[PDB]
Amino acid sequence: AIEEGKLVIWINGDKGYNGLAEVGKKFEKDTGIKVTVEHPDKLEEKFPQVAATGDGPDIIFWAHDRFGGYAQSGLLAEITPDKAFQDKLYPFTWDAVRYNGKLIAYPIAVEALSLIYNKDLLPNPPKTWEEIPALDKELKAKGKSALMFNLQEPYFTWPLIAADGGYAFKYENGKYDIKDVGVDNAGAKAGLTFLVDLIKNKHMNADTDYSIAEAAFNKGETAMTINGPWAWSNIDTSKVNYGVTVLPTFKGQPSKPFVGVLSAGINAASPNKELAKEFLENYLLTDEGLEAVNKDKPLGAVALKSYEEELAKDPRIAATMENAQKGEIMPNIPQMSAFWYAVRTAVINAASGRQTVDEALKDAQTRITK
Ligand SMILES: OC[C@@H](O)[C@@H](O[C@H]1O[C@H](CO)[C@@H](O[C@H]2O[C@H](CO)[C@@H](O[C@H]3O[C@H](CO)[C@@H](O)[C@H](O)[C@H]3O)[C@H](O)[C@H]2O)[C@H](O)[C@H]1O)[C@H](O)[C@@H](O)CO
Repeated sequence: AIEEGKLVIWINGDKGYNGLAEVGKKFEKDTGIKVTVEHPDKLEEKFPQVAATGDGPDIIFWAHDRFGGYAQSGLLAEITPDKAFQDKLYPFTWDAVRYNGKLIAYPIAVEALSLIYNKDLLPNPPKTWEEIPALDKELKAKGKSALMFNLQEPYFTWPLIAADGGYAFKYENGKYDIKDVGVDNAGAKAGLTFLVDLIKNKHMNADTDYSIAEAAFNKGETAMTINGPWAWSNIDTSKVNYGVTVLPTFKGQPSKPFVGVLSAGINAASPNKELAKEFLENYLLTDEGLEAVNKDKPLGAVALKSYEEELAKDPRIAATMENAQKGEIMPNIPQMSAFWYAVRTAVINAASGRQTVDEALKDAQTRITK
C-alpha cells in the first residue's frame, strides 16, 4: 500500500527531475507535505507492475500514449479539474488524457515535428512540399541537398501522408472508432505517392534514416530536416545557423504531425489524490512551476496557455505548437500499435519498390482494421 501524508513522484531520467524537485520544495514549504522525486530505470514497465499491487508512486509522468494502457487496467484515478482550470490548457491536450470518456491525467508538455532549416543555405524555406523538387535541383548545383529526414519510422513520414486526408483512427465525440481507419484512402495515397516520387526522382534516398539525416544537417550538407524539440540540443553544438518553422503544406493542406503530450497521472491506489491534485494544478501547472522544470531541461512547448505564450517568444517553440495544433494527438488505444507497424512496412515497401503505393496502403489498411 502507498504511504499517506506525502507525495512520491516518478518521472523519466531524461526529464528535468532536479527542476521538478524545486517545485516539490515550494509545495512542502507551503503545506509541510514532503514531495519525493524519483527516476527509476525502465519506469514505464515498472509502474504497471507495482501499481497493479496497489503500490508505486502517487504521481507518474510519461507520454500520454502509454496512459491508455494504464487506464485500461484501472491504474489511474479519474482527475477532477474544474472548468476554470480546464480553460487554462489548450483543448487538444485534454483529448490526449481522456480514456473511455474520463480524464485520467494532467497534460504538461506538447511535442510535434517541425521543419528545421539552415538559414545560410535556405533563408526563405518553402511553404509547400511541391516546391521542394525545384529547390533540390538548385541546391544540388552546389553539392547540397534540399531535404533529408528519417524515412524509416512512420512517425516522420505521416505528416505528409496525412496532409491531404490520411488518418489513423477517426476520433468522434468521445473516442476513436477502430472501424474507421484512413490509411487506404485518396489523401494518404496522394501523400505517399509524393513521397515515393521524391525518391524515384532522386530528391531523397529510401535508406536515409535518423542518424544519417542528423549528421547531414549538422554538417551543413542538406538545407532542411524534419525533427522534434528533443533534437535541438544536438544541433546547437554544431553551430550551424538554424531556424524552426511550420511544416510545408501539400495540396494546399497543412501537414499533420502526430502530437505527444507528456502527462502526469495519479495512481488509483494513492491515498493522496487530493494532495496530488493540489500539487499538479496549483504548483506545477503555473508559470513558476513550469519555468522551474523547463529551466532544468526544456519541455519544448507546454499545455499551459499562460506559460506557452511566454515560451513562444522562442520561434522554435512557437513553431512546435503551431505544427502541433495542425496535427493530431497520438491515439491512446491498443490498435495504434498495429497502425505503427503496418504503416512502417507500407512506407518502407513503397519507397524501396517492393510494393506499389496502392498495394502498400491497401495491405496496411486491411491489417489495421482486423
Ligand atoms: O529517434 C529517437 C526517438 O525515439 C525520439 O522520439 C520521438 O520520435 C519517435 C519516432 O521515432 C516518436 O515515437 C512515436 O512514433 C513511433 C513510430 O514511428 C512509435 O513506435 C511504435 O512503432 C514502432 C514501429 O515503427 C515500434 O518499433 C515501436 O515499438 C512502437 O512503439 C512510438 O510509440 C510513438 O511514440 C516519439 O513520440 C518522439 O518523441 C526520442 O525517443 C525522444 O522522445 C527523446 O529523445
